[PDB]
Amino acid sequence: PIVQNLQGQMVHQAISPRTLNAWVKVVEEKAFSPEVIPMFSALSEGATPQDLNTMLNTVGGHQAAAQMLKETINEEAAEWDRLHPVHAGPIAPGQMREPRGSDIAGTTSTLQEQIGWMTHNPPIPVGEIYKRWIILGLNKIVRMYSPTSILDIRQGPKEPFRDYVDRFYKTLRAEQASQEVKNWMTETLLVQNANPDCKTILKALGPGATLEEMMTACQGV
Amino acid sequence: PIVQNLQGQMVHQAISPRTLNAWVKVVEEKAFSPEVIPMFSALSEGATPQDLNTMLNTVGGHQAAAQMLKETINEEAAEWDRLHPVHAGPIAPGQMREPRGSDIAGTTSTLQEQIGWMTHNPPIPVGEIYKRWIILGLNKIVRMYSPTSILDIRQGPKEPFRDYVDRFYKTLRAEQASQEVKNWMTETLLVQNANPDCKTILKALGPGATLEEMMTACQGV
Repeated sequence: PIVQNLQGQMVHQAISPRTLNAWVKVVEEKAFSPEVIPMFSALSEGATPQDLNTMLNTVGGHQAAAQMLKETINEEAAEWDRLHPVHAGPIAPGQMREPRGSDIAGTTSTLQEQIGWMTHNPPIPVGEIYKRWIILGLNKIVRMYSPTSILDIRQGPKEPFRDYVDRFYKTLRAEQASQEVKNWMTETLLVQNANPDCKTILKALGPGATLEEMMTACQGV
Repeated sequence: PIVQNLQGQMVHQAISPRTLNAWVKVVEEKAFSPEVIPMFSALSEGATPQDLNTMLNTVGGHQAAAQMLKETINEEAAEWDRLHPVHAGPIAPGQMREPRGSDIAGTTSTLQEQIGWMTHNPPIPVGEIYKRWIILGLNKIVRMYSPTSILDIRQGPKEPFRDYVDRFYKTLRAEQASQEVKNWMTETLLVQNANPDCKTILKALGPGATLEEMMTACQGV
């Protein structure tokens, strides 16, 4: 991340060892469950591309996931280069140059360049964009590692309704379908795959019932 | 009660023997069920404190209930004396004096005093206040004699829903909880303690369903 020294200057600060160890635990203990994605977003808060690559080195041990991440990052960098062509001409002395795809990801750039790019009025977030590419890669990995399809999430005969809803929504978050498809799933498949008692109650509740009403009517069933 | 003679004067009339016998039957045959309270209110309609004490003599055989009634009446009389201090000074010749706690209950007062106190423009009801104290005592007795808690009123596997509702509301009337607590009971516990089929139907009906809708949806179940 970026901090301020006693002179009021922006200086890069390395990720603390225990934050890196928390990220390592997340990678090595959660088997790329969907919750890995928010946690990363919390653990890389306000990070620099060098810090993001340091965090990615933990994923580098997982060869398949690391390869998927590298493919996603390369594709995003190519798209960024395509959408941000290198302008030919004079550059203002007070304005910094435009980083390339290999520079925003920190493969070739230096620390001072990223510090200057991130701290500006208005700021151009390179760390945030690299983080978004990382999150895209992580979402792909979570989809790859999902053990069950949403069509296979069925409420158990004695399973409480809240646990079934939690499993259903966790699987839905893992699968990352289209928004309309997700809405159709939450409206139809959740009722369809419930156990007979909750299914009867939800059918009696009618279409268009909110999730709160559904969980209320099935609370102790 | 109070009637009018041929001269247009208010004269006390004794309670008829069959009204007293009806009250005796209520006391001795209904085991201080909640319905004893409305019936008393019907049987003592427009009564004088002497008449109310005559009716209480039937309860005097039931030692515990009579003691509870006497405690309630004494407490109410003490509160009445506290809230109605005896004024020191002149009294208007045309205005009658203020009865005390032992006088409104008819322990020390006479018949003519109560007749004059009750018949006035505007009237000051002493019989009605004594009746309200009696009803407080009777409510305490009904609470004491209640055989079942409201938490123990559960619909039978083959019991019709209307009978379960009647038992539930009778027990609720016996227990005399706070108004908010009673509302919570009628909204939640009635559904909670129903049998599985009616419970499923009521859960499908949703929260905030009126009692009429609940009894309609469970009519033949």
